[PDB]
Amino acid sequence: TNQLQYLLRVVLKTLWKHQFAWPFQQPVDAVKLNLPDYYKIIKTPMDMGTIKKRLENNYYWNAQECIQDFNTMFTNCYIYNKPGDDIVLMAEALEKLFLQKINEL
Amino acid sequence: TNQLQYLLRVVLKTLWKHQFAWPFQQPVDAVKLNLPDYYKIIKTPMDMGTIKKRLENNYYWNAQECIQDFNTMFTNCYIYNKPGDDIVLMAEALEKLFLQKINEL
Ligand SMILES: CCS(=O)(=O)Nc1ccc(OCCOCCOCCOCCOc2ccc(NS(=O)(=O)CC)cc2-c2cn(C)c(=O)c3ccccc23)c(-c2cn(C)c(=O)c3ccccc23)c1
Ligand SMILES: [Cl-]
Ligand SMILES: [Cl-]
Ligand SMILES: [Cl-]
Ligand SMILES: [Cl-]
Repeated sequence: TNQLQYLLRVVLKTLWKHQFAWPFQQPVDAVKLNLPDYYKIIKTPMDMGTIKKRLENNYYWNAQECIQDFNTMFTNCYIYNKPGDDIVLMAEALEKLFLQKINEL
Repeated sequence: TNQLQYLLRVVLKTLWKHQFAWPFQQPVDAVKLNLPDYYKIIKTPMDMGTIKKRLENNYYWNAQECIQDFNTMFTNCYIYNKPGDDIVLMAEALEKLFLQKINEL
């Protein structure tokens, strides 16, 4: 079974319908959210809308490159936000689901 | 001074750049937010993205029709949510600003 295909049809598909997914479906808009230094602190922004476009448009060399984009999404969230913030609890729940889907591949 | 023009160039513009505006810039997406009764309770959904489109596309008969869309946006929020919810504090702050700009015509 092709792993990029699985990341698109299973992993992304599963994360996207999760009740905590909506803050991660598009780039963090630091201007609208009034987030100071977000772009100073987060040098490589990432989100599942960008990942979806990259899967649909042949961007990735391999599955590991797409997995590291998911991980960049999670770690950006942990780096910027304080532990126990709602957004961090949401990211952690999605990351657990992501790991479950990746471990079944 | 034409009131619809003022609603577009001053009132909407001022609310839109407010730090609490981003939840109101597009329709409430009840499936993504997991609000499984929103459309049963809210029969006339409204948001500032819809208002912007209506102002830009000649929808309104007059300024009172547009002001009632703003008011529908606020009252939808008060009807659906708990008093003291974050979204309600945000709507109330925007509504104060809206009233300030409307009172200054
Ligand atoms: C410009 C937004 S974005 O493009 O950047 N996306 C986005 C959104 C939230 C994000 O954080 C989520 C937590 O934020 C804290 C700010 O307090 C939240 C207070 O709000 C309550 C939710 O209210 C809405 C939000 C969006 C949307 N719209 S919608 O289309 O229906 C949604 C499906 C609608 C509502 C909403 C509107 N009404 C009128 C309602 O009656 C209502 C009733 C119940 C539930 C929701 C609503 C982030 C984000 C992502 N990451 C990775 C970060 O590290 C991060 C770090 C700091 C702050 C934010 C983030 C990104
Ligand atoms: Cl999807
Ligand atoms: Cl969960
Ligand atoms: Cl605008
Ligand atoms: Cl304020």
